[PDB]
Amino acid sequence: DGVGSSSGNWHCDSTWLGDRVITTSTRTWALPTYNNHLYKQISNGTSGGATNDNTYFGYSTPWGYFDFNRFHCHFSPRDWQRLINNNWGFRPKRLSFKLFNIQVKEVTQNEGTKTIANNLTSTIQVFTDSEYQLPYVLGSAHQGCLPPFPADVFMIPQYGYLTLNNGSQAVGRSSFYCLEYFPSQMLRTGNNFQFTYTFEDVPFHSSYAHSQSLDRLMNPLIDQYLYYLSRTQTTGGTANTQTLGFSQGGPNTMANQAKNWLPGPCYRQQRVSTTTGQNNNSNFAWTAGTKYHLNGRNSLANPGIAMATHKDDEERFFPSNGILIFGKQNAARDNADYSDVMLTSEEEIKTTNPVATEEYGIVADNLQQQNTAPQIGTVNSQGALPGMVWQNRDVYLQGPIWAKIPHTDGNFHPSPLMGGFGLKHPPPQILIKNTPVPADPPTTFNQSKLNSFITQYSTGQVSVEIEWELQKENSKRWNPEIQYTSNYYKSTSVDFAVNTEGVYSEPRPIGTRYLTRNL
Amino acid sequence: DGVGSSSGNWHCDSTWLGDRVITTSTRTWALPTYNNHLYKQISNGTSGGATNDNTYFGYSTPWGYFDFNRFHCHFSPRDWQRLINNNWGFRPKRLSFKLFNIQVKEVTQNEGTKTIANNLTSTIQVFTDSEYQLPYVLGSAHQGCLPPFPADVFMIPQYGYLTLNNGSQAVGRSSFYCLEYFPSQMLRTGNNFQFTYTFEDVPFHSSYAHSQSLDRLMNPLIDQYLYYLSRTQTTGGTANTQTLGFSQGGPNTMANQAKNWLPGPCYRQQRVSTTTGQNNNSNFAWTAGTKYHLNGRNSLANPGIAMATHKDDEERFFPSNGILIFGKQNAARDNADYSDVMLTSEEEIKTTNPVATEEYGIVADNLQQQNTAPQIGTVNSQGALPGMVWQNRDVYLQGPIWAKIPHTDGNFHPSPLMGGFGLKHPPPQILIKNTPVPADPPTTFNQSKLNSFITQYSTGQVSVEIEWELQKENSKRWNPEIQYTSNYYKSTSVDFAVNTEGVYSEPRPIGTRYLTRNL
Amino acid sequence: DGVGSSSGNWHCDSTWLGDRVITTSTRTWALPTYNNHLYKQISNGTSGGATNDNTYFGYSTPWGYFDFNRFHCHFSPRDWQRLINNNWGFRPKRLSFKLFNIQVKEVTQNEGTKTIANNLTSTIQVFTDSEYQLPYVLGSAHQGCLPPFPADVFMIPQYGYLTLNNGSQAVGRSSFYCLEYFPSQMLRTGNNFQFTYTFEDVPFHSSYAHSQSLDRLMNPLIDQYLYYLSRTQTTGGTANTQTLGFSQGGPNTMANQAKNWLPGPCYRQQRVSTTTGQNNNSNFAWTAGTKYHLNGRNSLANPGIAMATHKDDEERFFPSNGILIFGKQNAARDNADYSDVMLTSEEEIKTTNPVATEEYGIVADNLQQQNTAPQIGTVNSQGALPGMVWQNRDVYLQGPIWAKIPHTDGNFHPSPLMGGFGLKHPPPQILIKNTPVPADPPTTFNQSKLNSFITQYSTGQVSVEIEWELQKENSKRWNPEIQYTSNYYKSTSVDFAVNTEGVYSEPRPIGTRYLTRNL
Ligand code: NA
Ligand code: NA
Ligand code: NA
Repeated sequence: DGVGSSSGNWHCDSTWLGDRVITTSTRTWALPTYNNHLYKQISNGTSGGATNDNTYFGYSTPWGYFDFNRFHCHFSPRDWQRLINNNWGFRPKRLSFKLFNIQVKEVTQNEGTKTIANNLTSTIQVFTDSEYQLPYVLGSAHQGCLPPFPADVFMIPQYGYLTLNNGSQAVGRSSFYCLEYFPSQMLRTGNNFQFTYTFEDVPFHSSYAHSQSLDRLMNPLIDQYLYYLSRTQTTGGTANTQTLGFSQGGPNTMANQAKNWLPGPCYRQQRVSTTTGQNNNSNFAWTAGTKYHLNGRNSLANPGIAMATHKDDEERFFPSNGILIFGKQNAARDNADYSDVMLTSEEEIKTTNPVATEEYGIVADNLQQQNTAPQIGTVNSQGALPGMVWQNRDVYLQGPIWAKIPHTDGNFHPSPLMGGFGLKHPPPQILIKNTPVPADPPTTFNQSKLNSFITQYSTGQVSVEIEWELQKENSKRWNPEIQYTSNYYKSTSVDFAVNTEGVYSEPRPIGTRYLTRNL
Repeated sequence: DGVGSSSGNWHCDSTWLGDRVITTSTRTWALPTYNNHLYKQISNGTSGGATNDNTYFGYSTPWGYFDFNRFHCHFSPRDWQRLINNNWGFRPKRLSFKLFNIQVKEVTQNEGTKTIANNLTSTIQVFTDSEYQLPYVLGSAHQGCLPPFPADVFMIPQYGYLTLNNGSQAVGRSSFYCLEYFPSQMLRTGNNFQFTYTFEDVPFHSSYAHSQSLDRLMNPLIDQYLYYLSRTQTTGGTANTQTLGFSQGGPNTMANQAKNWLPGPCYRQQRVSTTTGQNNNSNFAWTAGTKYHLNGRNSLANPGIAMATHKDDEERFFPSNGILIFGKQNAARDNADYSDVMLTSEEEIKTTNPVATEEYGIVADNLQQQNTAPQIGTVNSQGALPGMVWQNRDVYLQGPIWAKIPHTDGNFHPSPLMGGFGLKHPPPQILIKNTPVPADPPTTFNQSKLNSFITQYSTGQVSVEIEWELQKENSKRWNPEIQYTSNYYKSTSVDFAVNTEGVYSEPRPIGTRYLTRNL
Repeated sequence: DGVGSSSGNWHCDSTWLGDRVITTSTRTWALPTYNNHLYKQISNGTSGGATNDNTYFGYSTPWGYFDFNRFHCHFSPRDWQRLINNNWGFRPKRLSFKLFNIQVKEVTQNEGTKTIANNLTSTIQVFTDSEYQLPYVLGSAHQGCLPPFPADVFMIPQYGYLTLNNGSQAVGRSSFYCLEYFPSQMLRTGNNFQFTYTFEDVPFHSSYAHSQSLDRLMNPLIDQYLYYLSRTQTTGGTANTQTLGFSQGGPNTMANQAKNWLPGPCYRQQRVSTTTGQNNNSNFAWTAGTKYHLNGRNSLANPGIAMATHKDDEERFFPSNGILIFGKQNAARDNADYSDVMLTSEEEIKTTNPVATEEYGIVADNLQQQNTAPQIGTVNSQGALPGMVWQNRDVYLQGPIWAKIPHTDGNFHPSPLMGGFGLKHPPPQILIKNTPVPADPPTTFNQSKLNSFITQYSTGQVSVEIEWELQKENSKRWNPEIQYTSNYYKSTSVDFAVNTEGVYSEPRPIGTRYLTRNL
């Protein structure tokens, strides 16, 4: 381990071995000094115009962190295509992480003149929250992950966290965490860091779409032996009185047939069209938003439980806050136009999951008698019911991979709503920080903590290797399947490539459900 | 294996060994040529009067299939009685299936004169969908199962299936399956077929009724140490003002007592009386029906989640679509009269499950203050809640046995709603078909597929043996239990026997819950 | 491997061992940052004046590459002379490549004042395209190879490639390649790199000229026993009528003699004289150029198939685009004068290959009869014919060595037309790049890829050792052979040496065919 010796090589590749695929990606990173080496209490109350739904109390820290919770951090577009076009499923098995070729640079600023040089003896500090003692900030769809394109140099995100709050104030249970309290490895140029991790057992992601629907599992050609109430009143003319008539469900009465299952849970969202002219002329994104109520404040149930984005022929419709939406390259942070973002679609699950913008179904609302007509009620919120079956939200090339399951007494189907794998012991948080280097101190002793430091930052490479287990497709479907494919005809540029300006871009969201499977 | 040698014997019997009972039944079957040896696209759209709730797209195939998913296919009435009167539970363990004494006959039709003869060299084809690659059509309560009566010769059902559809059209994900794509055993008279299967671990069916109710589990003689808000206002006369009074639940206030559990989930159905005069005079079977909404179309939640058919003393009431209904011998397929069908009753579960035609309970609907009286809301749809306990629908001698659990990311309490055992790997589908035998072809070559075949059908016997594990009763109940019993006094015929015409009939539905068990 | 230790020595030499000769050359190189560390889509359509024949779509990359596909990269002039004056042939067997004594320097630019210093902790990245997954850019006669003169420091070429295009647009099949996707070795000053490679079996290059011609292989002294049609009409005066006369080819009728072979294939090029006055006064270089037509665009067949540059006594003539042409030291890039370039000559193959500017031969063009005189057609394009024999283009001291045979279903005599050895698995491409080193990043996190980098470049030495197998000459020719020789009389400077200015130059092209061989 010396100044003149590399401490690691560039490992970027993918190998397919059978029921496994191993991805490996390396990137060059840059880490500045955050918070001026300080920890700062940050808060936001209800003063000014800040609403109560957005209050918070927490801290910003001088630390940065590595994040690769995004599929494109590991799969190239072509690899993603190889995965989704041929496998009914897949899942993470184990990973290796490495930090190397570290270099700490210090910048001198005198008379407009700026010079940067190495500080051969400075160190960075690194450690993993292997015992999950820090607030788990990963799994919240934050920016700062390794770039999709291998040639892009990225900046390391700053670590910050939240605790309990009451307005802009802290409460008795509010917790303060000092990351310097943890043992951490100190590396100088020449030193490297690495660790291994094994994923817990988790189900394969459903990278397939159903080629059958819950309400169409019977034999088209045979009647049931079971009967259903088919008539409640006579029909012979005008002397119509009450009676009781029963019939057997059959090919023409599939909606009446007795069935064994029920569609998945529902939490109805407001519908909105991509054809603005068809929408009400008001600003309802928030006022008509589907939300949950937690201790006084409201949050969008975004994207909320997995529901079909729209029913047959209505591609223009989508749940106001019930789908993942990515931005196109350079889309504005605020009020970006529809043509600057990319809406995803969980259309593939219409097959088992209720459509996100409609009722779950209908229930009786009273007791009918001869003097009281029967009444019905529309169900727009339907929790788990015995016999329900459903699918989870799909995952995307540019979407999240996993999330830490909250440590609670209970929960229900812990599949992270934004999509992905829910893990009790997810990949550990990897914290990194440039060690503060005092600028000359006074010549006579003083109690005060130093606050004058040499200006510096660090850079180096990072590698992440993940082994994935594949669940091969075993279909007897005779006719060809749907497959993700590149466009055929000429185009100004190549999809999933760089610009004349060297800018890489992801033209569209790529899901995972192309192959089909029976129910 | 020769023309003159039987390839199997008649095995029909039952043996009880302790915590096991083995059923064995053989039947004679007949298989015609279906679809003229062809596969046909079948569809039903929204034209004519066909409603959208009944649209579909699928295929009919030239294949038949064996089905024995009906308890009476294995248990004789007496055996069913032996089972339900002495065991708290039971479940399937393993099975053996066999096809033998196969004979293919061809029929010649010339001048009104019809003759049938053997075609000693023809074959039938058989195979099991052991990898569940075909749409699983069993578990939809279709007719065509082996007959309850051993002497009845039955016809084999034709196999057909459904895929996705949009009206009467197919969509991109629609799948087409060719059963000739699968390896299959070909048998001539003299050949036989057989296979073995083992049921996955599954809970014992609850063949018992609770002799206690969820709201009556306390000691009748002792007060709780816990208190409840008992008074909100003074009582001394007319100067009545707000106050706070607390009391301890006790023998006379069992409805107020603190309890540990909640009744099972609810999805309220409209009530209907068997005394037509008490019903509203309108045709509400469908309009007031309890349904679920899936991709644009509605289906009856039939019979839906398990709920008590009626409360105390109301045997005349039942959920419009919340109970299994069987027909009596020869009941019409359409608009059969009440006296021609047999309604089942889940009355035994009033003990833990909400009554199907009433509310789950009551919740607060606002925040009361001195100027605002408290308001309440009736709950008619209640999904899973921590602390709930419930029972499943009972199974019946003439009811279904199992159903394949849909292949989905999630589900909740996968007990098939029509009743029975939910299995991830249920008994495989057994497909059978008579091999097409060309009638003379032209004398000079022609591209076209032959469409002229010898007319023939097949017949033979089929055996199914299933081993069931019994959960013996261990009750300390002092007084006698309720038991299913034959009627004592004279009758025109014998229940569960044949007619003067040789017709077998099942006079009533026979449940499984006679013995009792504490909560 | 340290900052103060050399990681390799200077190996420049040649050793002759018998049927082998091992060349070894080392050079000092310099590598700048290319494309500002970016990948850029580059294109050229049909707008402005750009013709369709020159359209293209591809990418420029931040990578450089090593190239030594030029004989003078390995053989000194004297060594080349030792080779060509004594061997009938030779070929590459194996090679060793090495990168060492690497130094990365960073340049600071403040107030017109420029300073360069070491960046002891920076790295370069290197890797070989050992599986031929990148577009093979070598073998296209590009500049950037190691210099002929060992003392010259050279600049490393930038890597770029082309894919399919339609005008200036890309198409569906267009491919984008990221070199950071490949595993690569990272070296700091002190680290080194190296690899070994073995050439596939390939024929010896024909470093000889034939001392016999295809049409002169018979015995000068003996008649053939075979006859040929020698007369078609009588000769006795004016009563001349048709007849049939046959004769035996002999010493005076060698042009009529029956022969076993045919001259090599032909693709006639337009002739041009070095005496401008003898040329047509028009600009026909392109309009009269010999070309091939591929998907809408035309390319010069340059130099095209191997054909003799000129026939006897016409050294002044040459195919407009059918010979290799090198420039003299400092010849302009555009419109260089005839006296500034050096034309090569494949004159040695007149012996078997058609002359490049004349017909292949003559064929019948009709069916002659007594009323129809026979007609003939001149053949200017003649593809492979049974019995043909030919020679390939010679190779030159300053010419290319090998080319990768295109991966296609078929091909014919895959000897690269520009000259050299055609290999299915040629020496791998060696890619190199300076790793980007971020200049200080912002102090608060930002999504954007860094675009501010420290200015730097690298330098070091490179070694290439190749082992060549020689095919010794075994001639019984009595009289001396032609040999390449230095001029005898006084001259201003020494051929193949430096200037008074220190500039090395190659005064002339040196072929390989001096010794002779019978057919
Ligand atoms: Na694409
Ligand atoms: Na009876
Ligand atoms: Na010379």
